[PDB]
Amino acid sequence: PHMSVSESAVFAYESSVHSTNVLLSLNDQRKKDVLCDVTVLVEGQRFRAHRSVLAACSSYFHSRIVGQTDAELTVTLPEEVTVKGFEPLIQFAYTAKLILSKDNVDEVCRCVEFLSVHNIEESCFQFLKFKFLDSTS
Amino acid sequence: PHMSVSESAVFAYESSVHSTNVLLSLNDQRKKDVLCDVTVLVEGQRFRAHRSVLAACSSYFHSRIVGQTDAELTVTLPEEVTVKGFEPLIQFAYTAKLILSKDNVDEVCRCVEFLSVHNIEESCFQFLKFKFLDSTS
Repeated sequence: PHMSVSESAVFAYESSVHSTNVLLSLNDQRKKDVLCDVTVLVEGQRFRAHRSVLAACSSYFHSRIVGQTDAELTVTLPEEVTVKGFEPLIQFAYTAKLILSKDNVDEVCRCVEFLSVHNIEESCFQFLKFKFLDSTS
Repeated sequence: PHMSVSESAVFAYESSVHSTNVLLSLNDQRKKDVLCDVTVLVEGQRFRAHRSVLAACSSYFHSRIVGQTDAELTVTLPEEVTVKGFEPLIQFAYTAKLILSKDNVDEVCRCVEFLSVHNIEESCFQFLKFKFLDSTS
């Protein structure tokens, strides 16, 4: 026949992969420009995104976004923000992974500070402790 | 002085908590009705959400949402969907945790199937193998 359990019992199911799947679906939506709702303009280049996600990940975006009413909102970032710095940064927001090398560490980390991208302040602090010189005592 | 690293080296940072934080920020946005963009109507009750998230988590929502143009989109679910079933279900989508007991298991799991809420089909299959009777041989 079947199995049974105490009448008052409560079942629970916690997925360890769900939140990551959701984030990756949003990243896929972002790369395809489907179901997005905001455009971020950096040096003439357009980055599509979800204002909800951007507000959640950056205090700067949060204040620029919250009371906005435009279905087709555009947020223009000043010169302090560059395509070279912002690119890997929005990629982090949507993938949880932040990549850096000699040529972008400074700009990527200046943007992190300038936009206050939460889960990354520390990392940048650590990466900025190095100089890409090539150990040759 | 400082530390250095090979000129060609590449730094990477993977956050294990970021995707969960993002999901919880979206859930907070959903409970407060701030930065949401879609309303789901179930038996006269309104559930605010992010169409991006709903499309990502449910095939049914995905087809009802994608080509929509309404900034203020409303998706009405038929009688098969009930507040008792849907409630813990949208909560799962936004928290990764699905709770169930004797009184909602059937409706919550009928909705999961009806809406095709990805990361939950199996769980429901397992929970439906039980009867809440109270083991008293």
